[PDB]
Amino acid sequence: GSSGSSGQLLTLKIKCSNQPERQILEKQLPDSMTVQKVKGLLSRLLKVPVSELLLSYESSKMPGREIELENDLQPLQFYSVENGDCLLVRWSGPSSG
Repeated sequence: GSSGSSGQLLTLKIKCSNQPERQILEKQLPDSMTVQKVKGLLSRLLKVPVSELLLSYESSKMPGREIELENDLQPLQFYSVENGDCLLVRWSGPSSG
């Protein structure tokens, strides 16, 4: 790709919230990337629609607490997400409301 200076790539770990058994992987993405893109990238992987793809990162400073990213147009840096953090991919099937 480009790999320019603008925006740096963070190193986090992806782990399905509903599928704990599923081994953990590591993906490097530019803090600039919009939560939306991250969801669309995995959408084709887990065959899940970016809509049902609820991304939630765990802030080290505040353990035992996850932040459900509702805004997609917002980058990763917007949620104070820095290398080392943990990525949680959660999705629901049967709608309710």
